Amino acid sequence: KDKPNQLTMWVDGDKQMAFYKKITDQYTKKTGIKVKLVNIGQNDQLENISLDAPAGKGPDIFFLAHDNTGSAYLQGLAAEIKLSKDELKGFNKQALKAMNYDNKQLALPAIVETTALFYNKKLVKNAPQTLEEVEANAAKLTDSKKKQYGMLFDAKNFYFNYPFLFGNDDYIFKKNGSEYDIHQLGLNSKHVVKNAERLQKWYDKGYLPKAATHDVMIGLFKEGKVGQFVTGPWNINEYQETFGKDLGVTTLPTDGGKPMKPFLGVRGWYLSEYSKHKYWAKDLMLYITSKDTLQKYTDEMSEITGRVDVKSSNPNLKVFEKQARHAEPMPNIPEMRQVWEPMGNASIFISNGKNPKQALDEATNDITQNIKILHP
Repeated sequence: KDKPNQLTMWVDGDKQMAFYKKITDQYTKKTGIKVKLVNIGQNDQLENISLDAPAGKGPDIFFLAHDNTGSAYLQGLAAEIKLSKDELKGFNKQALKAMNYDNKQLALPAIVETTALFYNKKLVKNAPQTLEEVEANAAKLTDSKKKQYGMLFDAKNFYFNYPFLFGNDDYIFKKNGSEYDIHQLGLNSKHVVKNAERLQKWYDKGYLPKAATHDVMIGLFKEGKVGQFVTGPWNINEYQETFGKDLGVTTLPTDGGKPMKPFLGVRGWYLSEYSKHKYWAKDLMLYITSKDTLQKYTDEMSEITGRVDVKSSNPNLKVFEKQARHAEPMPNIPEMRQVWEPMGNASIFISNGKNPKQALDEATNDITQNIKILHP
């Protein structure tokens, strides 16, 4: 626990690098440890650290999307972070799980992301509480003529249709706590099929258009033609600009049970196994993931963070803060990469009238087969 002269961190982008410079300048004034910052996109940090780490010219702490947690660990790049309860206090419990593999905490969440339900108050006056209300608004507002839709979401994309397909008991890979069994898939369970048949019914009834893509849906919502729209927080400022006080945002509704859980995507800091100063590297991660820091972060970037004690002053983003506390992390294991395309294909097929059970069965067999190939 004897201080180094410098700690190096890899930051994702010029915007964030400017933000963390300010933050780390203060870290230096407090500890007297200089901090070198290096701008390296998160889509390139694993591959780079894979090379630079062994050469001794790697970072102490680096930044990745949580989907990579398993790979970073299996490769011997990401080191376990031992934390106290007081250190964990304040963090989103689920974001932490998203960064927990092989029963080890491997990162601290900085940014979180989920969808939520936007609504145009000129068409839907009250925030829908149940999926039945959402459907009911669909039945009322959807009209061939006006090119108006009661509800929308990119149902061909598994990322967006997940909460509509999977409730509490359902799963992608069977969970044994915070770990996943890769040989036990739940994509074609009685209940997912049943929900998939419901999805098919919405297409049949004209609620979801087969021709539109997520980008088209964004455009239609902005034209004031869409009552309700499940999507991410990415275009929030342009919806505010367009709708002002007529922009409603609420968490996803209940679906016959607990509130629906969308996927949770987390990005945060990992500790290099090749750090020669793990103790202080951690001291730095903790400083940069503090209430004080991430609060300044949310204010200045308009993104939801990995802390439940950080609060956006934007009431629309406050809804996403809540949503982020009731969400399911995208499985953080290498094998998950094999699920996206087949389920996507399944979804496309359902949209086109294919028997949903067959579609989910096909996807399941294909995922099983593909995992056996790329993950012997």
